[PDB]
Amino acid sequence: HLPPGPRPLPLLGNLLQMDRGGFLNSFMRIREKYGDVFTVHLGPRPVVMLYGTEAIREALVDQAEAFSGRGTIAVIKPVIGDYGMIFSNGERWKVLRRFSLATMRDFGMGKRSVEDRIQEEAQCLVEELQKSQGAPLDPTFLFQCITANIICSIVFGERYDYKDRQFLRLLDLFYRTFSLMSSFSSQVFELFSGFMKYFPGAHRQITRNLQEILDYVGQSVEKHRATLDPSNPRDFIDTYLLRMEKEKSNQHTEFHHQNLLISVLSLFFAGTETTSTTLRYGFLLMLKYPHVAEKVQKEIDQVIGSHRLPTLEDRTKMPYTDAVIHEIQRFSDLAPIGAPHKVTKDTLFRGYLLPKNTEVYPILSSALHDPQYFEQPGTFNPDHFLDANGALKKSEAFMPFSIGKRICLGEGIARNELFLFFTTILQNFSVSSSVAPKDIDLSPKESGIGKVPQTYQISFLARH
Ligand code: HEM
Ligand SMILES: OC[C@H]1O[C@@](CO)(O[C@H]2O[C@H](CO)[C@@H](O)[C@H](O)[C@H]2O)[C@@H](O)[C@@H]1O
Ligand SMILES: Clc1ccc(-c2cnc[nH]2)cc1
Ligand SMILES: Clc1ccc(-c2cnc[nH]2)cc1
Repeated sequence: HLPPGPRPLPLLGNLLQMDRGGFLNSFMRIREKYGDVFTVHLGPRPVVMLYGTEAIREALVDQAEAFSGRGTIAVIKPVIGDYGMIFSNGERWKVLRRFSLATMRDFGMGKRSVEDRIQEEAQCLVEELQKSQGAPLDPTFLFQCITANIICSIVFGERYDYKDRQFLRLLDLFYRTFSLMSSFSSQVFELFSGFMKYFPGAHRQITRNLQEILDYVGQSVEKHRATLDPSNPRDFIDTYLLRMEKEKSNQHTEFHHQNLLISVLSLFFAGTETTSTTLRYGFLLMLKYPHVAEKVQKEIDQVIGSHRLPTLEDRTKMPYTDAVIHEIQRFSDLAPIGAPHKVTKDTLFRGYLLPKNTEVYPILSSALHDPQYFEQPGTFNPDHFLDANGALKKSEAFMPFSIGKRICLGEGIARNELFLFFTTILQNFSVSSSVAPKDIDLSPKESGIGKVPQTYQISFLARH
């Protein structure tokens, strides 16, 4: 009945078939033995893994509803639980995703206003790197600044200065937490939290970090109440507050205080740590393959020039840069073991019966590195997204934002951020570092529920 897999042991589950290389390396080895759809017991819990573009789509697209449930990540479950639009299920999920989409669009998502804020934020970024004057720097903080300011403007109603001390702290917390979430420790914790939770570990520092961020969120929510004008909501929080007051009538409403706190935390995270991390890998990749960079700048020069601000319309006439960004996303592989799903009802899949609430991991990494769709999946090559004519070549295998009903809410804003921030930085600068291109290390610094590049230093030099 469940998909096949290695026989589990009492207590240990399938620990014996696990690998110290982490979940992804482990699952890859079990797949060779049991095929594309198989079962691994994480501690006592059966989890169905789905490998390859075809298996992943057959589930998340062809039985979209059955595979639309949300599973759990043990290490963020203490603080986050199943509140907000991301880790919720059923009517709460349906209500909060719809609410969040509608609301983000009211404050600009997919419209000229957010396009302008990204342009404005890029211009702030260029001015800051000119002040550095060649000098090598670690771009982690700035890449976080520029992406967080876009979501902050939609959620908190403001952007923050690059030297704001409380902004620095929050971004430090986000970076450290995403890495901690991605560490070998969190994976071991996913197996054995019932036992490990009593002891020191990554899981504890993650609860503390998330709680410190949640304090800031609480502060911001209170201050939103004080200045709340019911006929001009400035942002996501106000809009939520207004709906909250209106629905105090219903006792089973989803719009309560906890869903607000966690809704904001969810959006704040992931708007600080996703596009930001992708970008950071992008320029490490630009350091390793400078010929790719030059070919991007040459296309910038032809389509845009060296002075006007890039626009989203410019991307449609820039297939090569677009392909490069696709390839940066395919390679950097932000969410490898995907994100935990589960089936909402008893489900028949490839002759298997998955009982209701069975966890399901769509191994997105196996789609992004699918050999039937990409000639050399382990290598960074823009040609994976170019056809013979040099036009942008789409791929069903390209699912860095996943697919189906749970598909990333921020896909649009993330694609637009990546294009505008990437294309604007290379318009004004070229990049270099002490480290020889052949010595550039592309192995992840942490690989787990997220993928994080190695730390590096980089120089932004004006190009005459
Ligand atoms: C490169 C940037 C991003 C990537 C690669 C990305 C990727 C993903 C992935 C893989 C998921 C899980 C989908 C699944 O469960 O199957 C997800 C979910 C989600 N993302 Fe993103 N995301 C990115 C940026 C953002 C941004 C900027 C936002 C909002 C500002 C955002 C909001 C969300 C939300 C709300 C969900 C949960 C969707 C749901 O459960 O309905 N993400 N994202
Ligand atoms: O990047 C391709 C990948 O993204 C998705 C969902 O984000 O694109 C959706 O919109 C596409 C644009 O045409 C459609 O082709 C695609 O069918 C649609 O689902 C995935 O679907 C697609 O694999
Ligand atoms: Cl706690 C948390 C919240 C959101 C994400 C996310 C959404 N889309 C991409 N990453 C990751 C982790
Ligand atoms: Cl529900 C969920 C969980 C994790 C992520 C993620 C992994 N890596 C980055 N973001 C996204 C969505």
